[PDB]
Parts: sequence; C-alpha cells; structure tokens
Amino acid sequence: SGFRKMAFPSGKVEGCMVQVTCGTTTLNGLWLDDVVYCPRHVICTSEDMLNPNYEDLLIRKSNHNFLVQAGNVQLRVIGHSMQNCVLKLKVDTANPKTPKYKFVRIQPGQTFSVLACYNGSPSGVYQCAMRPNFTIKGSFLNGSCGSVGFNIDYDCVSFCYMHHMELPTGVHAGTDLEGNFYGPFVDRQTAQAAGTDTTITVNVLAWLYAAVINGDRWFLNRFTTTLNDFNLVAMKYNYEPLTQDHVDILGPLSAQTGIAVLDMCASLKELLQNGMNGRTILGSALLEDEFTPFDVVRQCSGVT
Amino acid sequence: SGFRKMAFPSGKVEGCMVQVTCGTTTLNGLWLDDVVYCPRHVICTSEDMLNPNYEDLLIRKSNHNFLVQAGNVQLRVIGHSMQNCVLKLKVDTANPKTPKYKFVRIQPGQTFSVLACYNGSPSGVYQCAMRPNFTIKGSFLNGSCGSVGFNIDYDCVSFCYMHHMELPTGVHAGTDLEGNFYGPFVDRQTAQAAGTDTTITVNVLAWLYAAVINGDRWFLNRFTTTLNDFNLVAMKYNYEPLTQDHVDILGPLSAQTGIAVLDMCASLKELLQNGMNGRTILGSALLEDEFTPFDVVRQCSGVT
Ligand SMILES: *CC(=O)NCc1ccc2c(c1)OCO2
Ligand SMILES: *CC(=O)NCc1ccc2c(c1)OCO2
Repeated sequence: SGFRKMAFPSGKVEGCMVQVTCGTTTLNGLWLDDVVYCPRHVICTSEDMLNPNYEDLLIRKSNHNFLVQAGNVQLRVIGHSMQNCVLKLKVDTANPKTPKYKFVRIQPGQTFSVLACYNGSPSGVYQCAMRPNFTIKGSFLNGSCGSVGFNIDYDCVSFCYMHHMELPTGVHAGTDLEGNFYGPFVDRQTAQAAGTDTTITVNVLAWLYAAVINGDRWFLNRFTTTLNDFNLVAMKYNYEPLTQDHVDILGPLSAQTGIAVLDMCASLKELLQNGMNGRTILGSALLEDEFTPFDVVRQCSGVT
Repeated sequence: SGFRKMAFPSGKVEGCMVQVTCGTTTLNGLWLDDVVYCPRHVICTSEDMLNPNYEDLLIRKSNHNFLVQAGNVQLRVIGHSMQNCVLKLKVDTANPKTPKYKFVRIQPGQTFSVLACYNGSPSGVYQCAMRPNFTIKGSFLNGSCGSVGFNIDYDCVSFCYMHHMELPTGVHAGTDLEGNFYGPFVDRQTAQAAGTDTTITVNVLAWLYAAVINGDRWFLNRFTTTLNDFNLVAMKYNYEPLTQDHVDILGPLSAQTGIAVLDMCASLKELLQNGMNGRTILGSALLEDEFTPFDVVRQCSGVT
C-alpha cells in the first residue's frame, strides 16, 4: 500500500551518460551504440545563443573539436552530423552498456523519468510529465542540458526527451532523440512564452483511482456526470477535455475499483467546485496530474 | 531552476538486488561482497507471522533452504546468521558490482531514496523521509520486503533502511542494515500503531529557502520571531521543535538568500496560522517536509 511519485530505476541510463565539450561549453550526451547524442547548442557561446546559425557555426567544427568523455576515458569522435536540434557524434567505440532502446516522441500528458546529469555524471532522478503546453517542470541547472527523459518497458529504455533550455518563466523545453522540440520552442536565447499549462484530466482520474485503491476514499460522492457535462466544468477549470479514448484507458482502474469512470468524473467535478476543504488525497493538497493510468496500474501491480 | 522531489541515481543499488526464497516466501535481498542481507521473516509462513519465534524457526533451516538468485543465476549459500531482524546469507561469490558502501542508522527527518524491488528486480525509485514517529510513507506491495533505502556521497552508497512491513494504517516500518527496527516496531503481524506523524520543521524551512532560490517568494512576510515564540506555534501545529542545531544547519541557505533563519521561521508561522489561501509553493498546496537542508543545497548546486 502507499502511492509515491516513482521514477524508473536509472541504472540503464546512467550507463549511457557522457560529457560532451565543444570549446568552453560542457553538457551531457547520451552514448548508445557508437553514437553520442547531445544538444546542438554545445557548439554555441552564450553570445551565439542570442541568434545562432547552427549550420554556419558547425562548419567551423571538426570531429576533434567535440571532446567526449565516458567516466574519465576520452572517446575518439570519427564523425558528426546535425539532426534537427541534436548532434550525433559517431565514436570508434560502441557503448558496452548500451541497453535495448527506442527513441519515442511522447504526447502531452505522458510521464517519464529524468536522470539529471552534470559533466556526464548523474546527480538525481525524478518523474515528469510532458505538459499540455509541451513544457516540463523539471529541476535543471546550467550544465544539465543533454540530460534525458525515458520510460522502461522491462529491459527496453524508450528515450523520449533531451533537455535543451529553460524558458524565462523557469519551465523547461527540449527535444525527442531525433532533435525535434516538443512544442513551438527553438534553441535560441529569445523571449519564448509557454501557453496555458492545463491539468491532465485523465492523469488526475488515474490518481483518484490510485487513492481509492490505497484507502483514501473521502472524496467519493453520490453523483455521476456525462463527458459533455464534465468537460464544461473541466474547461472552466483549465483541465484538458476528457475523450472516450481517456474513458477507455481508465477501464481497468474502473473495473478494479468498481467505480464507473463517469462517477469518478463527478467526484473530480465536486473537488474542482468545492476544493479540498483543507483535506489531502494521497498526501497531496492539490489534484496530482503526473501519473498516467499506465503508471497507476504499474505501481499498484508492482511491474519490474 | 525548478525544484523536484529527486531520488539518487539507483544504478549502484540495482546491481546489489537479488531474490531470496525460503520455502514459499520470496522477497528481496541486498548482495554486498559475499553477504546477502534480507528480512529474517523470509523464513516465516503468513501463519508464523502472527507470533514467530525466529530462533526456533531458524533451527529448521539449512544454507540450502535459502535460494538466492542474482539475475537468473543461483548463488551458493555457504553460511547464514541472524543479526537482529535481518539474515546475513554468506555466498561463495563476492558481488562483482558491490559499490563502496556503509551501513548508517539515520535520524528522523533524514531523507533517503528507496529502490522498490519485487523478486530481486527494481520496479521504481522514490525519495522518502524517516518520519519523526520512525515510520516511512512508502509504496510497497507484497514481495517488496528487503527493498532498501540509501543515500549516495559521490561513489559511496550509505544503506540506511531495509523494508520489513506495513502497519495496519498502511505506513511502513523497517530496519537499518544491522537489522534494528526504526522505532518500536517488531516483525510480527500484530496491532502496531504509529505515534504522532509531526512535520519536520527544519525540512520545511529548507524547502521554503529552495522556493525563494527558485523564485516562489509570495509567502515572505515583514516579520521575524524567536525560537521560543516559533516553537509555541510549531507545537500547536504538530511541527517538530526547531533547535539551534537546525538554525545552524540552515546557515548556508540563510547566507545564499540573505533571509535570516528566524525571519523564514516567522514566514512559516504566518503560513501555519493563515494557510496557503489556495496558493502553491514549488507546485505544492502543502508545506513539503521531505527535503533536508543538505538535499536543498545538493539539488540547488547540482552535486553528482
Ligand atoms: C543547459 C546547458 O547545460 N547548456 C549549456 C550551458 C549553458 C549555460 C551555462 C553552461 C552550459 O555553463 C555555465 O552556464
Ligand atoms: C513485504 C514482503 O514482501 N514480505 C514477504 C511476503 C509477504 C506477504 C506476501 C508475500 C511475501 O507474497 C504474497 O504475500
């Protein structure tokens, strides 16, 4: 019993983190097979960042300008290319600790673990969600760029995020491992404002199910609702609309707890309208939206 | 910028987790050097758990009754002993992935990472605190016993916790790696009630400092207080008393932010008396007490 914001075990990803230096810029790279993936802004001065032309900056860079260190051993760079906003550095050594892996572009609402790294060295691991405005609310200091977000399916690491920048509001933007930013962000030190950070309704519902499973039931009410009625309330409260796809995804939690999805919706409706009245659910005074239905099933069933 | 509940990277501990089976009971063990440490209740039936005599139960057990599996390879058990509430299984192979390690008994308020494991396989990692009533609020299902709590100092894992049981209230109790329970708990399926789960005041203050550092300042007020005045309010609100030792520990955060500890105390006082008024601090609607001053310095400075 009990329900915790839980990251994936980080060992498989720890074994992939390296330091990438280009001139005076040091950040993290991800070493998979004989390729080191890192943010392309490794080639920039903080001056360059104001208005970088990456193709033009990259012309001035040779393989030997990319210093790649894995532990305290230097890797030989034998090729480099830009793919969108990441550099792929070909090295002469396959990472012997390469896990089975995929590159996946996640949808907003999807959760993943971040292994925060500095100089290629893991400092910590935490659980994040792709916000509906395609930001994440991370913990990233200067040097943390190239830290990666990931999910694990048994023995396969799906890399979904690489850290690139902090917006002036101190929320985070980055790319998939093909170098494509989540959302409209660019790797340039310019005014970039996030859109509305809406609540991930399907994640809140999952977490309400997690609460019932773990004995926190005080918020269960006598009401039901409809998707349309619920959605009017959701919209008013900057919650994402709930679709029948979301209702389908919650089916197993519905079945386990015997609480119809639309009944749990009506409970959430009353919580939005009435607030918590100083009460907590699973030790939180606000409605947690950084657990997916899959996350709740995983943690409640003990998947390894 | 940003501040996350952050666990230590788990790789060093993942490399130590094994499955221990005695008859029909399977749980996790920690393999360090040629010793596998696991909860002594591995020898119990759920019937035994009602009133176990462990010395008497252990007489019926030989080395070959302890089945130790590391990945999908069996370790040979060549000795076993009971130390308090843990078994030490001597194996003929030193764990080749043994990190530098210590066994440490932590104080209440102290935070650590848990690597939740089932059948010796890591499922997840989360950050905990030893509650002032010597419980922890974990996420543990049947099979999770022998999962360990730890801190990392650069390359040295300090193991502080091994999971043993869930109280009827669904909070958790366990031992240090010498097998001594935190608090008054016993490895017996009997009524065991926790004492008052008070708030770890020094941890709240650290986290208020973390909030100021990361730009959340709305709660800073125009007041100061004294340790005695603050403590009267703290006591009333089931907060632990603040000592001069706590004030000393917060000194560096005080210095970094230019906010005197007693001023931050007066801010916390007003938050207790006035509540959050629907506002959040670092994305929380309640005052977080599971970051130590050391945790706040570490995450705010990016230690690896
Ligand atoms: C996010 C990141 O690490 N990018 C590279 C970088 C940015 C700013 C900065 C440093 C590195 O070092 C000091 O300041
Ligand atoms: C906490 C733990 O894993 N202890 C051993 C154990 C207790 C209950 C239980 C099982 C193992 O398997 C099923 O139920």
